[PDB]
Amino acid sequence: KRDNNFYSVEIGDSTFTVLKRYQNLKPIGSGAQGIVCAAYDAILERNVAIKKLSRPFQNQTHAKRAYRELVLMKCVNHKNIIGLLNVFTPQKSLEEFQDVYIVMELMDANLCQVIQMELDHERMSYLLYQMLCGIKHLHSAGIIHRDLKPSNIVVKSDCTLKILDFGLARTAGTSFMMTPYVVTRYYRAPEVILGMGYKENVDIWSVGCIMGEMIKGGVLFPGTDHIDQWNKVIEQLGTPCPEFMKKLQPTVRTYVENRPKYAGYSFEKLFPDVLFPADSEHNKLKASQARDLLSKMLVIDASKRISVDEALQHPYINVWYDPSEAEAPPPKIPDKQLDEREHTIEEWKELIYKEVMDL
Ligand SMILES: Nc1ncnc2c1ncn2[C@@H]1O[C@H](COP(=O)(O)OP(=O)(O)NP(=O)(O)O)[C@@H](O)[C@H]1O
Ligand SMILES: *[C@@H]1[C@@H](C(=O)OC(C)(C)C)C(=O)[C@@H]2C[C@@]1(C(=O)OC)CC2=C
Ligand SMILES: [Mg+2]
Repeated sequence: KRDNNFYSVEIGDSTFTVLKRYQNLKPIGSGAQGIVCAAYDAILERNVAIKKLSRPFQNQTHAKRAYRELVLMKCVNHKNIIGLLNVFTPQKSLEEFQDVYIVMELMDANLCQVIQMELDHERMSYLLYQMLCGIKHLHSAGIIHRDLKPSNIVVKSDCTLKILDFGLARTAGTSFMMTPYVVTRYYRAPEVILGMGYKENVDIWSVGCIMGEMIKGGVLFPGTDHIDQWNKVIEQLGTPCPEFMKKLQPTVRTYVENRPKYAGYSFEKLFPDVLFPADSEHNKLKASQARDLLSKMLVIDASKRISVDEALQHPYINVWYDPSEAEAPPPKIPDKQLDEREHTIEEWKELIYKEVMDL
C-alpha cells in the first residue's frame, strides 16, 4: 500500500526516496558505496547526512560490506565512531526491497579539509589521540580496518573526530574488485599493498601517513599506481630488511628485491623543524616527540611497528589520555558469524532487510 510518509527527489542521476521529515536534500558526497546527501531532519531539528545504498544484496561483495556497516554502526556507541541516527527502506516488502537509507549526524568537515589548516601540536595530538581511540575500540571487538583514510574521517566544530567506515573486513587487499570508482591507496600499509598477512597495527601505518600529511601539508606516499606507491615508500624510508623480504610471494619478491637499494632518510630530514610549530622550548621538544612517534608508526616491517596501545601511551599523545574514551567496553556484536558467512543473493537480501527492520 502507498505509505504517504515518503517523497522522492532527484539528486544528480539517481533518485532519493526519503521520509518526509528529511527536507532540503543536497548532495555532499559520492563513491563506490552510494550517494550521500545533507538534509534537515524536521523531527530531530538538526542536520543529518543520508546515504543511499542501491541494491546492496546484489552480490556478496556489496552485501558483506553493507551488512557489516549496518550491524556495526548500530551496535557501536563511541565518541570517535560515526553514530546511526536512523535507517529505513522506502520499499514495503522483502519482495520489493531495493534500497537502504542510512541517516547519520552531519559533521562539519572531513579530515582532508582539517589537514589544510595550520595545526599546532595540541590540535594534531588531539586529533591523533581520537583516531587512536576509535581504532582501539574497533580492535577491541576484533574489527581491523585496513583502509583508514582522511576522506573517511570527519570532524565537528567542537573538535570531536569520528571514523566514518569500518574497513576491508576479511577480503584480500590485492584481489580484483569490480568497481568503476577510483580507490585511494596512499594510506594502506605495506602488508596490505604487497598482499601479506597482517595484525592490528596494520592501522598504525595509516595513522602515521595521516600524521605525516598533517605536518607536511601533502600526501606522503602519493603513488600514481601500485608500482609508484611502493617506490615512494622505499625512497623515503629505506629498503626493508631481508627477513621481511622472505615473507613475499615469488613474483612480488623478485620485483621488490630487484628495486634499487635505498638507505632512506632520517625523520629529521623527512620532517624538519621548519614544518612544525617551533618558536619555544615546549614546541621544539614537541617536534622531537612528534618525529619519535612518526619513526615508530612509519615502519615498513609491521613486526617492528608500534601498537595502538603503545601509541596511546607515547608522550606526544598521552597528554590527552582519558580511560573513558581509551578503555571503553568493547562493542558487543550480536551476529557471532559477522564476516564469516557466505550467502546466496536471496539470503543476503533477507539478512539486510531484517537488519533494517530489526526482525
Ligand atoms: N556523516 C557525515 N557527515 C559529514 N560528511 C559526511 C558524512 N558521511 C559522508 N560524508 C561526506 O561524504 C564523503 C565521502 O562519502 P562516504 O560516506 O565515504 O561514502 P562513499 O563516498 O559512498 N564511499 P567512499 O568514498 O569510498 O568512502 C566524505 O569525505 C564526507 O565529506
Ligand atoms: C579543537 C580541536 C581541533 O582540532 O579543532 C579544529 C577546528 C578541528 C582544527 C583540537 O584538536 C583540540 C580541541 C580544540 C577546541 O577548541 O576544543 C574546544 C582545540 C584543541 C587543542
Ligand atoms: Mg566511505
